[PDB]
Amino acid sequence: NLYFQGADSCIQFTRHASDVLLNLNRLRSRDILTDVVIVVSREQFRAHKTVLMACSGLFYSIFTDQLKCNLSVINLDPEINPEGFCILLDFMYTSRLNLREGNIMAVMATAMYLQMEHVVDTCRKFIKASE
Amino acid sequence: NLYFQGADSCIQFTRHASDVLLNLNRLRSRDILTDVVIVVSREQFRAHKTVLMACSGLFYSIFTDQLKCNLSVINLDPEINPEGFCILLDFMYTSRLNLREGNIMAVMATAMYLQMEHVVDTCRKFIKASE
Ligand SMILES: C[C@H]1CCOc2c(c3cc(Nc4ccnc(Cl)c4C#N)ccc3n(C)c2=O)N1
Ligand SMILES: C[C@H]1CCOc2c(c3cc(Nc4ccnc(Cl)c4C#N)ccc3n(C)c2=O)N1
Repeated sequence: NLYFQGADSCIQFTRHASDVLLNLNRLRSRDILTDVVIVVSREQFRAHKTVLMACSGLFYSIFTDQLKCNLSVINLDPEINPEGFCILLDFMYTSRLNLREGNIMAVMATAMYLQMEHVVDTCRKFIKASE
Repeated sequence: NLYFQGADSCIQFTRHASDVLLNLNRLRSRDILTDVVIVVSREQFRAHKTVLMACSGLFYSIFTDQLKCNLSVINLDPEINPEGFCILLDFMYTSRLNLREGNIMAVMATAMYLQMEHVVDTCRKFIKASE
């Protein structure tokens, strides 16, 4: 079944949020309605500002600023690892975090900078299990 | 717990898609980064084009059209009921469909026009149960 009676006595669709996210990622792959390019060192990543703000405390602060909300290019701190950013941008659009021994430190540092706390907490838990 | 091992051996976050949708609806309530106004008769509804395209075959067609993708105002067919549109716009941003005996016919006609098939199918199932 695709729906259920929610706690508030309203009909709720089980797969709706994941289907919207799937379609937003499809728009990203096809470069449709993307309104910003995130520059990390020499790498560029096209995205939708609303998705970035919905997933990151840093992007939420930047795109609510009256002056920065209109910028089409956003440059991140040059210390940010582009692969770590790519993994997190993929996570924002998919709910899947490709965490590996070789990338976990850069993904954790990038999530700290981007203010994605649950991702930071998860990284710490996986690091603690290795020690 | 907030995560699990997905079928593809990747870490997946259970609440991520619903949390992104919750934040997109918060942006809509605060009128932040909304880039279109949908006009239905005398009523106006501000929204994010990406969310509309992700939820409707009609909006997906309109906003992928090279000429219409740039429009800041979109006028719907004057026969469309504004309450039916409002209920569906709320559903797009929340996963909850406020279906009632008094609105089900207008919600079904609006979902047919907007090309939201599962909503149409659900409306038909609820109508069939009343007859
Ligand atoms: C889905 C989740 C994934 C990553 O974890 C986090 C967020 C996360 C998101 C926001 N963004 C809003 C927070 C509150 N209200 C609004 Cl309208 C918006 C937006 N847009 C701010 C701060 C956030 N923080 C600290 C996170 O740790 N997003
Ligand atoms: C979440 C769900 C809610 C309502 O049910 C429907 C959609 C629905 C969505 C689209 N939109 C895309 C369909 C395929 N690919 C992309 Cl990139 C995009 C976008 N954006 C097209 C057609 C759609 N149809 C016929 C529906 O019945 N959305």
